Amino acid sequence: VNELERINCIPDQPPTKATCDQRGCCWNPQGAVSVPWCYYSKNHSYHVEGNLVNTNAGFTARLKNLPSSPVFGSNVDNVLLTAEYQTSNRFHFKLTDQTNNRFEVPHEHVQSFSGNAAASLTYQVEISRQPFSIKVTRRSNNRVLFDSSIGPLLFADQFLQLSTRLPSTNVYGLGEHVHQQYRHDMNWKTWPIFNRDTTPNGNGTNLYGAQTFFLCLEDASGLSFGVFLMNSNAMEVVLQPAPAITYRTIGGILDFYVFLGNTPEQVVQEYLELIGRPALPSYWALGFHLSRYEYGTLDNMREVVERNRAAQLPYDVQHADIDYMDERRDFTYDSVDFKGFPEFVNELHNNGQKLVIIVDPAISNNSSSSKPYGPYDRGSDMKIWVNSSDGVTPLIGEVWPGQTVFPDYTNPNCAVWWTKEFELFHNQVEFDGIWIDMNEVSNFVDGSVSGCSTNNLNNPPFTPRILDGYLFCKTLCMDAVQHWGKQYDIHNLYGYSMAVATAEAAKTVFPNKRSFILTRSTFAGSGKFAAHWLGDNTATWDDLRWSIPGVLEFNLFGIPMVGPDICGFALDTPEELCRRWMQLGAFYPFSRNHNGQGYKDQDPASFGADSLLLNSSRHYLNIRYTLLPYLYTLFFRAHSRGDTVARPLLHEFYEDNSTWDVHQQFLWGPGLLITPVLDEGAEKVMAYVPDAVWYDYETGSQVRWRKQKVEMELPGDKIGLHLRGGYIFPTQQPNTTTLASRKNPLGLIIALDENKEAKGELFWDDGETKDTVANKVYLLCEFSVTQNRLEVNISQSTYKDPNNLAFNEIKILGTEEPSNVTVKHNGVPSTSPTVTYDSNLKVAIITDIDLLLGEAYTVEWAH
Ligand SMILES: *[C@@H]1O[C@H](CO)[C@@H](O[C@@H]2O[C@H](CO)[C@@H](O)[C@H](O)[C@H]2NC(C)=O)[C@H](O)[C@H]1NC(C)=O
Ligand SMILES: *[C@@H]1O[C@H](CO)[C@@H](O[C@@H]2O[C@H](CO)[C@@H](O)[C@H](O)[C@H]2NC(C)=O)[C@H](O)[C@H]1NC(C)=O
Ligand SMILES: *[C@@H]1O[C@H](CO)[C@@H](O)[C@H](O)[C@H]1NC(C)=O
Ligand SMILES: *[C@@H]1O[C@H](CO)[C@@H](O)[C@H](O)[C@H]1NC(C)=O
Ligand SMILES: OCCN1C[C@H](O)[C@@H](O)[C@H](O)[C@H]1CO
Repeated sequence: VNELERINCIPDQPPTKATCDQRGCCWNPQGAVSVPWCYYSKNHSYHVEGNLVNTNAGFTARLKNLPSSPVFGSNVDNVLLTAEYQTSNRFHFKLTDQTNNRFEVPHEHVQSFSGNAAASLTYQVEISRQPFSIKVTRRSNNRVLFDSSIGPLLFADQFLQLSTRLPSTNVYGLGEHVHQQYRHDMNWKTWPIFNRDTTPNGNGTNLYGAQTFFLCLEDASGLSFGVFLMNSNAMEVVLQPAPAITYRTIGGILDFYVFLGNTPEQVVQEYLELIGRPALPSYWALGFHLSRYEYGTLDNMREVVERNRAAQLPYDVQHADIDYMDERRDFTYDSVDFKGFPEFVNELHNNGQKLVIIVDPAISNNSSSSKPYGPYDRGSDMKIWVNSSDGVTPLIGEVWPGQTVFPDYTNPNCAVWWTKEFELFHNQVEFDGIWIDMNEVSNFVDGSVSGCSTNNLNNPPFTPRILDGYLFCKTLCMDAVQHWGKQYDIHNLYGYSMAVATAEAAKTVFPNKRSFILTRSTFAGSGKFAAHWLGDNTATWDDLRWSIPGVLEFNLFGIPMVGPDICGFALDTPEELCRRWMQLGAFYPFSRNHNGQGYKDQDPASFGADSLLLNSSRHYLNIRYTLLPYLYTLFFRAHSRGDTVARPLLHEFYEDNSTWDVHQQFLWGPGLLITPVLDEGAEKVMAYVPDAVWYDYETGSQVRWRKQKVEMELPGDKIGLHLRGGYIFPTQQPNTTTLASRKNPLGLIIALDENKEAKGELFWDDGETKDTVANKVYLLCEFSVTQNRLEVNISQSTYKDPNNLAFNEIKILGTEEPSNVTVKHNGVPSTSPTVTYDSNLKVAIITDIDLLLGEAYTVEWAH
């Protein structure tokens, strides 16, 4: 046996022969570090009984267990395999108990499959019977993608395991963790998944959300595939250098989806087609967000707001953390320390800004006739709390306000209760969006105020290697009861159900609007309802570096609006770290500076009205705002098609194996390469320049570099930003709010490829109405240059912006001098525009031009 293919048979304790012999496994302690001493024997597990049965969707098989004896509880001796050829590029199979129904994730988006197996499959499926294995191979080249034969199927009531071989070590995904790198190098590694309030640090623990999806790039041709496990029980994913991946969960069923694509982007698209594509954000939520834990008082918050406005910082959103509340209680504000809160929200709104308020799931149970607490009284009347195991007494835990009950957002009535709470509170404070925190769900006591009973749910046969080693640690009892089921099965779905309910509440509080929801805890599909932030990081250079894989991974997961706390939540931030972080932060899809309680100010203007940090921050935030039309269009593509927004180099440059492990750089979509300085003291970064034409964003000049590692010179006020030849970038002259910026003239940056061609697009709608896409109320146009001609072509034209918008500048990069430029509108000339040419940089700027948005034009020149 090859040692890299040994599947660990003692995942639960240090390995010993006595245990090994007792489990019927193989013993060989001679291997290298982490190679399993005790591993499963070749014939251990299930076999197919009888024949496979063709069905309309695919096939079923009956699986039978070769009689072993209990290790992690009751074995399931008769297992049903059901396989559905759902689409040409999506395969679904589940392993269930033949004789008993079991817990299955009640996903809000994924539906059951009905009717017939798809035509023109890109994959073929093979079943072996003695012993059972399942294999999925790519038809075009016979590449084995999924292959469970490396290990057994284990299917006990509270221990389910399946492994698959992998065709490469280019493996990306799984969460929520701090992986540190982007590519899983497949050395021996276990990643637990169980939603938990814990620090995203170098310890590799389970964090706030649960994401089983991974993507595998098979080879340099781009051919890629994805695997998703639809399971919400505590689990761990085990990676080894075979290469192989094992899923090990403590409940539910093994419900697997396999996705094939021609490129990594197609895998992501196929995955999001199944679980749900991300919500199109409000355009304002694409601006800069400022926040902190404990301004303490409204005067303090107002002071920070005011110094940043005085600095002319682009700055759309102010968040209000739990300090705004009356003693940290939802749906109240502090009438002393936040006296005049409603007038402040008026001032924000008058200045074109928005207010997002934090809300916690926990509701104080402290209500008397003397002092009534409305949210608690109303929720108690509606009977919408999580109950203890008796099924009828609301479970009591403890969070910020003291003893608390927790809403059962899996109950449709709880969304009606929650909605009414927000409508009532909105009458007092006119917030614009909602930040849902602590929704793992996070509890200051273990399980409940009376702890947790000793039983198979709170104290299961096997516990994955989760932080602290017990399931109910800093959360609800596992035998707590909700409408969807027991906490043991649905713990990982709490924040997901909270996002669903909060979206539902927004249909009433902000009629017809997207608003903005930011969530901490997620499950697969949470991006349909919410943005995400990476949690309570620290102001260290390690945290800055670790943020890039975190953002990339959440883009795989369909949560493209994701970012960390810029400058670092915990700790006072050093000026140099915060300056570098603000430079990079300008380019996170979610861009928020947030700071923990008690630490020194880290809002940009706190560093000084004429500090290098403030000047640089404003500079790069203005570039971010200039490029918002391009970013917004990327979000349109994420929402409508399922493309990523922050994109790894490898998704565009997979033919080049030097991109496969790049994680210190990333792209906005296909065209914009972002290269931060990420090292303390550094004024350079070692960077990779992919195989394309690149132009410096600011000067427009073509770099000499191509398909090579470079030492990019980046002084204290610089981040690397390059535009890819072949792409046209729509821009809008910036201002300090998107309310104002959206009224400004537009521009095009044409970055020419080797053949002097480029293409691009622009999506434009009202920026706020929900379902402008489903209802087809938008503008979509396409730009294409070849090679003495720009064509502006209109493809969807059901929104005309009443602000009279037009392109009034075209920048062309990598071009010989354009002469005698003409503008035709629907073939009719024409107005003669101004052209400025830099012969040294090879940049032309066309100005004194007025291409109305939503109209077709041709712009021609000669050389
Ligand atoms: C938690 O316990 C409460 C009672 O404290 C249950 O409330 C029931 O609510 C339904 C639906 O509104 C009513 O028709 C019942 O009459 C209520 N029962 C009682 C005994 O008051 C609630 O169902 C429980 N929730 C869960 C998840 O089990
Ligand atoms: C940026 O937006 C501001 C609004 O905050 C504008 O400052 C306003 O616009 C017009 C000038 O055309 C004035 O009548 C307003 O009084 C201006 N200021 C204020 C304080 O309201 C500004 O024009 C915008 N500028 C850009 C670059 O688009
Ligand atoms: C792991 O956690 C401990 C606290 O449990 C902390 O002190 C330590 O710094 C963490 N390690 C890393 C590598 O971040
Ligand atoms: C409940 O709130 C009241 C009103 O402020 C307070 O006096 C009392 O101590 C609280 N009870 C608990 C259980 O802390
Ligand atoms: O347990 C503390 C609760 N919250 C944790 C969040 O992750 C953080 O962003 C927020 O500032 C803080 C106060 O609301």
